[PDB]
Order: sequence, then C-alpha cells, then structure tokens
Amino acid sequence: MMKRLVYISKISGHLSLEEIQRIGKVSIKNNQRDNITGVLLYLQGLFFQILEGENEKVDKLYKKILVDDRHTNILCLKTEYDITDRMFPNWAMKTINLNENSELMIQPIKSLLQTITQSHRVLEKYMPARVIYLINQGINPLTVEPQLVEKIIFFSDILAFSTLTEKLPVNEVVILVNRYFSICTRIISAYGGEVTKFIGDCVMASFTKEQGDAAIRTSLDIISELKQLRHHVEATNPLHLLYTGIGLSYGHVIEGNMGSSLKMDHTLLGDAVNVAARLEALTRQLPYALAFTAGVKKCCQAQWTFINLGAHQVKEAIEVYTVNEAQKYYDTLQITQLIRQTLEND
Amino acid sequence: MMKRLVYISKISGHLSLEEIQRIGKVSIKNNQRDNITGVLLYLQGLFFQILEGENEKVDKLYKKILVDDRHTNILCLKTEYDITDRMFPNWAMKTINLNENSELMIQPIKSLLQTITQSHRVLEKYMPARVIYLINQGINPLTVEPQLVEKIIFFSDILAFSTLTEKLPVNEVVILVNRYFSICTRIISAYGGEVTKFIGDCVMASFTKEQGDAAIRTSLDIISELKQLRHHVEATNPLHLLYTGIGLSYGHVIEGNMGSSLKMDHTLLGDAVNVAARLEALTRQLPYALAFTAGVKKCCQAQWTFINLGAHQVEAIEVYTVNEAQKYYDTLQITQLIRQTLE
Ligand SMILES: Cc1cc2nc3c(=O)[nH]c(=O)nc-3n(C[C@H](O)[C@H](O)[C@H](O)COP(=O)(O)O)c2cc1C
Ligand SMILES: Cc1cc2nc3c(=O)[nH]c(=O)nc-3n(C[C@H](O)[C@H](O)[C@H](O)COP(=O)(O)O)c2cc1C
Ligand SMILES: [Cl-]
Ligand SMILES: [Cl-]
Ligand SMILES: [Cl-]
Ligand SMILES: [Cl-]
Ligand SMILES: [Cl-]
Ligand SMILES: [Cl-]
Ligand SMILES: [Mg+2]
Repeated sequence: MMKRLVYISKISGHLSLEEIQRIGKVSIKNNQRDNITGVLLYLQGLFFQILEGENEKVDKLYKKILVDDRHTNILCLKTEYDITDRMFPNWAMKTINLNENSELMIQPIKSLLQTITQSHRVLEKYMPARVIYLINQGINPLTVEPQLVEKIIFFSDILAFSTLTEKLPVNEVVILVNRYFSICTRIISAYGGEVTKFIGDCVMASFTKEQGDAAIRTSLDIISELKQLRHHVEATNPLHLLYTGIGLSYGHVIEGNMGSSLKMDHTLLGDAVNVAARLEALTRQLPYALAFTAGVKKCCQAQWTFINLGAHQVKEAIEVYTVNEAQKYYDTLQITQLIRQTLEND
Repeated sequence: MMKRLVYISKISGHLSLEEIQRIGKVSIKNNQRDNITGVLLYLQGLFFQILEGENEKVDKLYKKILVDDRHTNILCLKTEYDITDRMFPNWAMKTINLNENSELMIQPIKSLLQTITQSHRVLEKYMPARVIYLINQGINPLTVEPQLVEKIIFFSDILAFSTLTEKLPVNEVVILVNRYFSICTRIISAYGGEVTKFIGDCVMASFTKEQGDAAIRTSLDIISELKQLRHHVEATNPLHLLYTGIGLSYGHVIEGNMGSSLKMDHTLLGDAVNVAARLEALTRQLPYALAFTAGVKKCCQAQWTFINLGAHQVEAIEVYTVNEAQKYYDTLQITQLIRQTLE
C-alpha cells in the first residue's frame, strides 16, 4: 500500500543553490532505493514537497526530513492513504526552483501560490494548537466529530491587570501582554500542552491526563520566568510589575467544532473550564500563585509537596490544592498596592 | 496612483463554462475602458483574481464584484498600494482554466496551489471575524497596532450548563450549544455587534457606544428566541431546558492582535470585560435575565424602563436592568427543574 503526503516549510536562513542541489541528488539516490517519488519546489524562502511511496518508506523519510537543520516551521498539509496511482512516477525527486522561472504564462500561478502560502502561514498562527495538530496528522479538522475527553484545563492571567490598564499607555500595555503571552505559550508548548485561546489577558490551555506533572512544571516555570524578568528590567519598565496567578482543573470536557455558519470555533465545554478559571481568580486570596483541584493532584506522579487549601465554592464546594514550590515570597495585597504606587505619578 | 489586489472566492453552483466565458468578455471590455489589468483563474470550484489599476477604478470594480452572485465567500488576501509597475500590463482580464491544463511540468504547481488554497479555506473558518476584516481591508494583522476603543461588552451563557453537561450525552450537548451559539451569533450580528469568541458555553461580543439600544435589543431578542424555542420542541428535547443570562458593561478596551510568532489571537483588554462577565453571573441571583452598568444605561436613548438593582460587589457598583428583562420564572426553581427533568 502507498501513501502521498504534502508539506510546507520555512527555509532556514539563506540557503545556497548548491546546497539545494545537495538535497536533490541525495533525495534522488535515496528515493530510488526506497521507490519514493515526488517533487520539491521552493519559492521566496519556502519549501513545498510532495512525497509518495509505500507507507513505511514514506514515514521513515518524513521522520528524517522533520529533523533536518535546513528548514523549520514544518507543516504537513495533506496525507492521502491507499493511493492508486503515483502522481510523479518518473521523478525520484524533481527539484523546481520557482524563483528562477520567468515565463509569462506561469507568473499568475506563481504569484497566487506565493500570496496564498504566505497568507496561510499567517493564519496558522491564529489556530488553536489542536487544529494544527489535526492538520499535521492528515485529518480535516472541520469533519472531526466532537469527543468527551479527559483534560487538565490551564488558566493563567496577570495580577492587578486592571491597575496596569488604568495607569499605562496602550502601547506599553500591549508590549507587556505580548511578552506575557509569548512566555506562557512557549513554555506550555514545550511541555506538550495545547494553547486554546487568549481571553483578555488570560491564557487558556489544556494538557492530557498523562501530563499532570508537566502542567504543574509549566505553571512553576511561568512563575519562575516572570520572577526572573522582573529583576532583569529597569524600574521604569512595566515588565518590572508582571506577576501571574494560575489555576488548573481536571475533568471531562467536550472538544471539537462548535458554532454555526456565521462563526465556528474549536471549543472546550465542561465544568473543568469554569473551575480552572475560578481557581485562577482565587490565587489572589491565597499565599500561593498556583491553585488546582484534587483531580489534578491525582494526575501527578512526581513527589510534589501537596498542600491542602481547604474547600472553596465555585459559582458543592471543591477541595483546592497547591504545591509548596508555588508559595509567594510576597504578600499579594502589598504587591497590588506597590503596582499602583509605582504607576502613580502624583 | 495605482493599487493591486488579489482575492479568492468560491464558484457558485451551476456555473457553466459559457457563463465564465461571458464574465471574461465583459471584464475585458470594462477593464480596457477603466485601464484595469489582471488575471482570473479558476480551479476545482474556486476563483482567483488579481486586479490592478488606479485606486478609485479598482475600488469601484471590486465593490461591484463583491455583490456578484456568481461567487461567494470572497476573501481579499492582499492589497498592494502605490505599485509602480503592473504585473500584467497587456491583459485587460486574462481568464485561465487551470482545470484544463494537463502539462506535466505545470501539474506540481497546480497541485500545490489547490492543496494550499483548500487548506487556507479551512483555516479561514476558525479565524476571528475581526482578523478576517483586517485582511480584507489590506491591513497586516501581525503589525497593525492595537487601539484603545470605547465598547459595550456583551457576555451571555447557558443557565445550569453544568447540570446539562453532567446529564446529557455528548452529541446532545453539542447540538444544544450549537443551537445556542447560532441564535446568539445571528442576533448579535443582525444588530451590528461583533462576536468576539466562545469560551465554554459563554458568548462574548462587543458593540460600539452608539449601539447601546442595539445591545439591549439583542439581549431581549436572544431571551425571546430561547423562550420561543423551549415551547417549540418536545419535553424530551434538551432545548426545552435552555435559558440564558446576559451581562453588559461599558468601558475602554484595548482591541487588537496579540501574542507571538508561536500563537496569535484577537483580544479585548480591559476592566469592562470582567465586569460584563460578573454581571452575567449575577443574573442567576436576580429576578431579571439581563444586568448592566450605569455606563451602558448612558449609551441608550430609547425609552426603556430602567430598573435600579442596588449596589453590588463584583468597591460596589450600581447594577441596572430593564423592565422587559424580568423573569417570568423563579431561577432556583428552574435549575432544580432542569436537574429533575434530566433524572
Ligand atoms: C526540504 C527538504 C527535502 C528533503 N527531501 C528529501 C527526500 O525527498 N529524500 C531524502 O532521502 N532526503 C531528503 N531530504 C534530506 C534528509 O533530511 C536527509 O538529509 C537525507 O535523507 C540524508 O540523511 P542521512 O545522511 O542521515 O542518510 C530533504 C531535506 C530537506 C531540507
Ligand atoms: C469572479 C468574478 C470576477 C469578475 N471580474 C470582473 C472584472 O475584472 N471586470 C469587470 O468589469 N467585471 C468583472 N466581473 C463581473 C462584475 O461583477 C459585473 O458582473 C460586470 O462588471 C457587469 O456589471 P454591470 O451590472 O455594471 O454591467 C467579475 C465577476 C466574477 C464573478
Ligand atoms: Cl527561496
Ligand atoms: Cl514570584
Ligand atoms: Cl512542591
Ligand atoms: Cl448557571
Ligand atoms: Cl424567558
Ligand atoms: Cl423596559
Ligand atoms: Mg488579570
């Protein structure tokens, strides 16, 4: 049985024509051995490749391509399974430099391909991570049926954000929120979590039930990086005032497409979403910057020092936990007052 | 001064090759007259068009193309301003049927164009409407600066949704939330509001300060349509149990594109967002399904019967409603009825 995959990628740095030639000859040699055929196109710093052959041979090759140093931001766009006919039966690997094609009748198609691909790469950034995952796996996200899944829900947001927005100019708030989002997204994604959306200054993400310790480590790493950042910058930098609170919950959530023709999105539905947001808010009243449910605790295997913060009610009460490592070295009320007083000019 | 634009669209059904030819014939005549050049391509049910010429000539033509019933789901991908040279100076409008091209050396580029565009159209379905607007207006959403704007913030969600999710099968929950979202989104959009996002079962939207009355009307209309729905369906249908609460607030919010190269989103930043969400939760404790701030009230000019609900801690703020938002039911009895109905 044969398959065919298509992917796009960003060429790492500036790549010479001779090293692009060094991809072609090795590809031709290996693909002839593996009975692989396909085409490699490049255009304005982007690679396009189509690979076809028996499934095991194609998957082995794509695993190696994925770790190749010469390109990055790799997104597989389409996978066709159990294909009847090869698309390029005579090309072990045909390389086409679309930049060098100056023919007048191909310029329209070449222009459209560059415009649509560059637009595609922008849109990719706005997708929930789950959608990018499904596309990478060759699954059309629009046709996926919703599933009840077990997830750890993550919410983190900015301490005293109302004071920051009240006292800072808009451009300074934007720099600060972008930095916060950049840090959260990088760390969540490094631990295998999936960012779902930004809501105001809040980052929403999920982890699997096998990722309880990764979820805690994510949260502590966020807190740790913010603490580092506050003493890295000057006192006139609003980043000097950036703190977070984090809530985690665990439960059954429905994951999938929701909405209508007018607006559709990837959503997560279930009690755990509300609980994680409420625990995120509760950290304001706690001497800890991370709060989570008993269910999150049961998903952890590491030797955390779990601390029981008692039962709290969520708009029936739920046990709230934290870890000793999440303890605040500051008093939260004193810090929100310091933030306001730091931003006071009078 | 000249501009160049590129858009993609979905060919409307039943569009034959003779009709596409007539499009080319008229385009050539009009574009020659207006000194417009470009190319029209089609492939597997999609149009691609590049248009270039003087700003006003191009804009007037594009406004016409926007209302042409021979295509739908039009997205202007890119606008180049102050172009120096035309890309197709000799083609008033060259029509290219990519479906008919069988040349072997073109097949790779044709295949990739179809793959990437179809994937692009999937991604578009998940994009924030505000980002799709910016792209259509030729604005780079990754570089355009967020702005401080005055907005009415709208928050609604489903009453006792925890009980619904606890007691219903997945496919039934999905049908129910989709219906709720479809109703909210259609009404908000009909009144000129902008749905921002879905957060769980919650709908977040915004209106301008000139849209105070429209925000109240939207809210009452959603409540009204849910009431209609509950007595349209049978008692075994979970939609029979669908109620909403709505909060509105007014304030300054930063609106824009935020994040990093790893993940972007469109967001509204400001205290008004939290206030609207807390007033939405407060309706559970109120004999009204709509609650809003003094600031919202000041944005209204219609002759509502405003009702003061006293100061509430969300310093406490004055909460208001309108007489029409009164609940004909007792909220705690409804939540107990939802629990009991699903037993
Ligand atoms: C864009 C791109 C496309 C590539 N395509 C192929 C290919 O089709 N076949 C292949 O064998 N190697 C291809 N490679 C290179 C592989 O990643 C790898 O360098 C090559 O298989 C040699 O691996 P080896 O020295 O460990 O055996 C490609 C690399 C890049 C950057
Ligand atoms: C995909 C598509 C592309 C079109 N491109 C052009 C064009 O480039 N120039 C043009 O005059 N009309 C174009 N039209 C048709 C116009 O929308 C309109 O039907 C035509 O200009 C006649 O308009 P009229 O009612 O003012 O006579 C296009 C229509 C479609 C569906
Ligand atoms: Cl290149
Ligand atoms: Cl800290
Ligand atoms: Cl610990
Ligand atoms: Cl509720
Ligand atoms: Cl009602
Ligand atoms: Cl009234
Ligand atoms: Mg905050």
